[PDB]
Amino acid sequence: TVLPFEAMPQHPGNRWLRLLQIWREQGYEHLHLEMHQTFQELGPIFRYNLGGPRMVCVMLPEDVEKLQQVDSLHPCRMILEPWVAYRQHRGHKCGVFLLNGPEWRFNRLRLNPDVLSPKAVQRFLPMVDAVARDFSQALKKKVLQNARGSLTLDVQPSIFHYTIEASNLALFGERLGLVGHSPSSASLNFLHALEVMFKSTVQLMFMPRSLSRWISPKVWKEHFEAWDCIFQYGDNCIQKIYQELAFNRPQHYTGIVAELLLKAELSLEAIKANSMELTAGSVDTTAFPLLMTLFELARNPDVQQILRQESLAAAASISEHPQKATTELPLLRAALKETLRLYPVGLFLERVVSSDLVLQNYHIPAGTLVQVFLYSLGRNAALFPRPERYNPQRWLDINFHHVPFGFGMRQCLGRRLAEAEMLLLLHHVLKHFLVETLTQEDIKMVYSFILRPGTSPLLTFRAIN
Amino acid sequence: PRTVLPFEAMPQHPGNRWLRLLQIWREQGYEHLHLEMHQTFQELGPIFRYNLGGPRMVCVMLPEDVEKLQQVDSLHPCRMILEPWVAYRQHRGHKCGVFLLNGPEWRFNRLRLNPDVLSPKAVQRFLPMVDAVARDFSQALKKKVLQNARGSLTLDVQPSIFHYTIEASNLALFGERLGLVGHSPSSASLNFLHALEVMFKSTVQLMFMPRSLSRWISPKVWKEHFEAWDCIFQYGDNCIQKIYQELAFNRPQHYTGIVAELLLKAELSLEAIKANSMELTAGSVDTTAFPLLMTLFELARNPDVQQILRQESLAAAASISEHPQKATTELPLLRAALKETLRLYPVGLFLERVVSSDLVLQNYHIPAGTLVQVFLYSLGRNAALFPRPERYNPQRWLDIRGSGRNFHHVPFGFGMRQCLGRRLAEAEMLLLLHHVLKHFLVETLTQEDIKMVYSFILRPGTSPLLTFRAING
Amino acid sequence: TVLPFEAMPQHPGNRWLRLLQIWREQGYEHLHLEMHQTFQELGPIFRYNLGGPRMVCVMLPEDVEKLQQVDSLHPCRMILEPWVAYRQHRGHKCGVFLLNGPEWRFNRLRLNPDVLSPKAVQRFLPMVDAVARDFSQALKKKVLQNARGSLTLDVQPSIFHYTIEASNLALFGERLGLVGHSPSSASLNFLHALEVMFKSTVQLMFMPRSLSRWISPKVWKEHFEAWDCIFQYGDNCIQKIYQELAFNRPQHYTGIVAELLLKAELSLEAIKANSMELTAGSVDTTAFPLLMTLFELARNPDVQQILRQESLAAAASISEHPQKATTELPLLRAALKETLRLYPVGLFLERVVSSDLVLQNYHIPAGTLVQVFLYSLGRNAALFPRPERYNPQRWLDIRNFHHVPFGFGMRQCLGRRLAEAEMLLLLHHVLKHFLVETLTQEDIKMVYSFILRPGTSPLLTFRAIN
Ligand code: HEC
Ligand code: HEC
Ligand code: HEC
Ligand SMILES: C[C@@H](NS(C)(=O)=O)c1cncc(N2C(=O)c3ccc(Cl)cc3C2(C)C)c1
Ligand SMILES: C[C@@H](NS(C)(=O)=O)c1cncc(N2C(=O)c3ccc(Cl)cc3C2(C)C)c1
Ligand SMILES: C[C@@H](NS(C)(=O)=O)c1cncc(N2C(=O)c3ccc(Cl)cc3C2(C)C)c1
Repeated sequence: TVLPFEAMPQHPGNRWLRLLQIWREQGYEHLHLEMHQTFQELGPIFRYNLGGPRMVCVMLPEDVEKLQQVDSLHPCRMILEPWVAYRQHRGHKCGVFLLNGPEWRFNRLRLNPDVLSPKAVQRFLPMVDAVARDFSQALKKKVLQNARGSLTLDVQPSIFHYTIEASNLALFGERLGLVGHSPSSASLNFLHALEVMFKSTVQLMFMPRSLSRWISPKVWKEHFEAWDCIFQYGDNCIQKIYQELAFNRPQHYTGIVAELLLKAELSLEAIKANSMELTAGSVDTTAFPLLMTLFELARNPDVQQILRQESLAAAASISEHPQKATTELPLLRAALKETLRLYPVGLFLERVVSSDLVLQNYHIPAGTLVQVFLYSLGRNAALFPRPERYNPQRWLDINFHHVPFGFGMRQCLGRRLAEAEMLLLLHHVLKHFLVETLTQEDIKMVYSFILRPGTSPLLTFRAIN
Repeated sequence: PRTVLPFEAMPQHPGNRWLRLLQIWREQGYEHLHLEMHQTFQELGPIFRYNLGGPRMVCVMLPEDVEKLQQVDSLHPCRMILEPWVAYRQHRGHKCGVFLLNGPEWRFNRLRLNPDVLSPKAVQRFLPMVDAVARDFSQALKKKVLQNARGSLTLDVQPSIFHYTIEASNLALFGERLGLVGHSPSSASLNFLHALEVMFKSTVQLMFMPRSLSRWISPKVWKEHFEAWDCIFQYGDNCIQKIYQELAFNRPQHYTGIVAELLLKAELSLEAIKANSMELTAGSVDTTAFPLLMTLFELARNPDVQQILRQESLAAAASISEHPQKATTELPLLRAALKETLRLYPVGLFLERVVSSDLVLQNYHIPAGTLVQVFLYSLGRNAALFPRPERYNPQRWLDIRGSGRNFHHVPFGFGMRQCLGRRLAEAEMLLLLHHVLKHFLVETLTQEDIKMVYSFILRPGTSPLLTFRAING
Repeated sequence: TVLPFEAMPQHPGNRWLRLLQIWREQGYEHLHLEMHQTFQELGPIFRYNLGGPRMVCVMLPEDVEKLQQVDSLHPCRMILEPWVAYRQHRGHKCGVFLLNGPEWRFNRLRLNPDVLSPKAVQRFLPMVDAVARDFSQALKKKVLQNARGSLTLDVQPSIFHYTIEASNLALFGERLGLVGHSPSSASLNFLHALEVMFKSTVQLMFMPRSLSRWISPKVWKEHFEAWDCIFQYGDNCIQKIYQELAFNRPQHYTGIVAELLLKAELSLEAIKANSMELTAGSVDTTAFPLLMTLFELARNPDVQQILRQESLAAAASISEHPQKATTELPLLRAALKETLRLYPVGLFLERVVSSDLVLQNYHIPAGTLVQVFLYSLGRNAALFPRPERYNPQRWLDIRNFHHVPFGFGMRQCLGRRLAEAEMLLLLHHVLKHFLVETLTQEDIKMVYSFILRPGTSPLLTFRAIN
């Protein structure tokens, strides 16, 4: 017999002590570890006391399957009040992430063919590969200047300028000149603006506008000033492509955003909104799991040689046809699944369930907030034997086990672009370099809206030839 | 004939010197000056007198009045003493350049400068150098353009155009490649450009009131002005110290710039060469730079005109490639397009002359010693002088040869005191545009008129987003 | 008959007025000229009143000779209290410069074979030559873009980025990409940190910690903040090479520091300490005599053509084998001896005498601090006929302790042969392609900021020869 909602284990804490500790610490850096500990202590399902609303936390793929069933025509997410507040203030339309209901479905169906569809990936994958090549060849040049034919560095800046370049070329069809050169003032300010926006989000996110208004008004300024820079960067991108297309409609493929603009299925204000989400949403999301793959490969050399052997065999066919990298690199794809399992940028999946459902034999009423904690999900030994072990082979021996890009209609729009940028950088890196590190210690993870590593390790890149 | 009316019979400007300075104190500038004077001409006629509470000041806007002004232009045409600029030079112990000199000292400097800066023989010598930089500008742009999928680059051209005018001028004056065209701007270049911007801003603030007033009303502006000049002179002295040392050890056979010829001739003192060299180094940046941009804008706005100029530049492309000095003669339309850009958008704004002997302008008696200002903005926008004045049409300057319109094109002034860098500016402007027209299509969605700002120079308020589409690719 | 210590003429000034003038001026820029004037007024030997300790000042090679014989198995220098204070505070070991006694000798003997030995010079010389070439070819490129086929500039920044690049490649075997490109934020901050550290040394150097701690505490902060930047730069260099070697021990030569790490004769903390002294101690030291040689050559065109003729004849053999530059450039080597004679970056040699000695017929007791002022020594009209005249040929006649800019004995400069290599090769490659010229014929004023550096940098023209 199905147990009532109230029968479920309750989180020991409270929404006020959480609020005050956030005001204090100016963040919630250990949210992932807090929830992971709660799951260890209470079970794979528990309810958070919001003093009225219903909030459930899950960590099982069987529970994600049940959630997808309830999804409905319009899967609902929680309204991200601080973000929506900026758009309302400056008079901008919302992108597909911040949209809900029919307006969301209208935007999404017009976006999927150009951003996510396999036909679209066939078109922008050769562009991504071009930037991926330029990354390794720039590195190789620097590596060969040193006597020991290797360069030791913090790869993070390079990886970020790669994700900026690769995304810009995929969206707008413009080479920014970031890969292989000194970072732009515009790029650094953009990267900093995102970092601040994400930090301030957490600060304003866990309390109503009515409270945060007077408790933290300085944070609201910080947040909006940060968005002002993100939008300044984004609008510059759109103003360029909109003028270029206005005078000449090209024959060939010149990016995702060009497609959207040419089709004119969405309004300019809708294209502007979604273009913003894609320009800013492609930077930190792709670059952090890439840094974590490079680290884990430098940590697990045995895995690195297996992936290198694969990348060297398939090297020739990928050189002739880049779009073959998706199919001819099954282990490298599996390594990325493993990086996202242990290090999810998207700590939790979120749905304000549209109808009643039953999770772990507990009644979950309609309107209930359901959060799928990916950190805990990926770290349960029952479903991932030896979960601490970085093993891509586990994804080849074996269904909702791999949900880092979400699920259903609402699943990550930039999923296939991110995978493409990640696969191709790594394929080109494995082909020429050996990634090595003395930092064998686990990198601590920090919650700043995105689950980012706290520290960047020193990585050696030894030239194979 | 009809009775010549006295000076006092002339319409008087409604405002006053005191309120004007109070406004400039408040606003920290006179950005609307051109529009203020243009409105005054609409309301009072083509001649009016400004009350300076003692001195005689007349304002004109007709070419017929410019003709009468040159008649009075003596052996030594003299202008108003630019007190703030002069003040810096006497404080730091520098000689004055032509622009700041008057009388015999001016004529002595001017006659020794004209053969190497302005003469056609000098233009034949520095033109191939300018063309070399003009080529490098387009080829650097083409490289950037071809990296993008749509084979076009959309940008604010202003920074590029400024680094072109700095590079082109430096190569023409000192025979040195600064490496600005096609590369990241220098800290020196950016600080120099900023220093000029500040100097021009502070000029407007101090030049509308006596030293007796500005010393207490705005002493902070005097500091701001001199600190700005300190940077301009630091840049300028570096240029001259280099060429002076280079020539001291080896006198070259070939042409290596304007300033090299002045130094080799030694007709002027080192302090006179230093003074004039400064005026030419700083005076060649913002001047050539703003009309060149307004041309790019107007062409992006007038595609019909652009294709006519491109067709011309493509036909003459081969002969200009063989001999760059042919660009002056073989590009008559592109030359007239520049006349049209300066007609609408004069970087000058006005021409001063503190008249040497009595004259009559618009049937009014203009006594000796009267300051006369020719407002070029108003002159160029006059519908009776230029039919459909808002229309950008280079063809209006072509079959006017022996039609009396000799005084309609006066953006570089007139007479002996006419702009010294006239022919260098025209060369930098023609050649950049010829090389740009040959490879790119200039396009813009910004069809709305750019507002002009008065900050000593008449500069655009905003810089538009311009697309440069590769014609070939 | 030998004269007592007290019989020696005494410096007119005092410990306290010195201290206060350094407090007021925030430096002792004129020290060299002060001591040089004192020698002119008092003789070639005088004593400084420290109000207890014995301090003697000398300027004759005969006195250096006598100092060498008193040099024990462990020659002593004065403990540089501010520097030692940083290492003690942050828990770092001391390098061979800051060490004394047996600990010094232990470090020294394990350093000499890889840093100073001729066998080591044969290994790092081709690396230095590679950077020296890149310097001239980068210059040539810029020179040829100008109409008069010459570039006029302040060479100082370029020369500094050369010493940084050349030293880094020699020590760690890493190309920093400084030569021929825009200076790094890291390099500029490093150069600035050194400048500050040296300035703040002079300020804290002439008074005890007991006093400097309250009379100038702000200076102690700026000194340590400066060292923090120097150590941040240095530690990155080490952390890179230590990780690189941990995964693969190379077959070929990949720098000085690599050979020390591979030998493991010294502890990692000892290698770190000495590696820091070599990384920071090779920037300013090589740069200033290099910049001064360029200056003296532009004002001595006659000398320049002699050195150029030599460098052009030997050009081919040096191209085939760079290590031949040491032997096949005797005049260029002699020009460097002349640059250091008039422009000693050292300024004064120092020894805390281990046993009694007699200098200039005066009794010098054990424990007495003896300072050899190289500026005055090199400007002595009686041993250097027409001392103000720049003449490399005076080092070739030979009739001997006249050339002591790298010190003397076991304690003689560890980076002597690396500095000479960087200096010779830059100049050889510059002489081969350019003519150095200047209108600045007037002597550059020298400044004392721990190192003897030129106060002003002159404008130097580099005319392409063909
Ligand atoms: C890092 C490379 C390095 C370079 C380059 C360098 N030095 Fe040194 N130098 C040292 C070190 C280390 C010592 C300390 C040796 C000791 O006390 O055992 C030293 C010590 C000295 C001493 C003290 C010697 C004594 O007998 O007391 C003098 C003098 C000296 N250097 C002069 C120079 C001069 C002059 C130059 C360049 C023209 C130079 N050094 C360049 C590393 C360097
Ligand atoms: C191209 C930009 C872009 C990139 C790159 C990107 N995302 Fe997304 N992502 C989005 C957008 C837009 C949405 C919102 C999808 C929606 O609301 O329909 C989204 C949503 C998501 C969601 C939530 C969807 C759901 O079912 O709730 C997850 C999880 C996610 N992304 C994970 C990732 C991960 C993991 C990466 C990188 C490894 C990543 N994203 C890279 C654009 C991007
Ligand atoms: C090479 C430097 C230089 C450049 C470039 C330059 N000028 Fe000049 N200009 C001068 C100098 C010098 C004078 C002063 C000549 C004199 O009055 O003796 C001057 C004077 C003038 C005068 C005053 C003439 C009079 O009769 O009162 C005008 C108008 C003028 N310039 C317009 C321009 C315009 C328009 C441009 C380009 C768009 C320009 N100048 C570019 C150097 C320059
Ligand atoms: C890490 C994960 N978080 S989560 C769990 O909430 O989906 C995530 C996944 N995909 C995309 C993102 N985006 C960003 O980075 C970003 C920046 C600026 C804007 Cl305007 C929009 C975005 C989005 C939300 C699209 C974020
Ligand atoms: C403003 C415009 N018209 S006007 C009629 O007012 O001179 C103009 C036209 N031609 C040349 C210039 N110069 C400058 O820009 C400049 C900068 C610094 C100095 Cl030291 C000297 C100058 C000059 C006056 C040469 C200015
Ligand atoms: C100029 C001369 N002065 S002297 C004669 O008093 O030693 C000298 C000669 N050789 C080397 C140096 N060094 C430096 O420059 C330096 C910088 C930073 C550090 Cl951590 C260590 C050093 C040393 C002392 C090695 C200084």
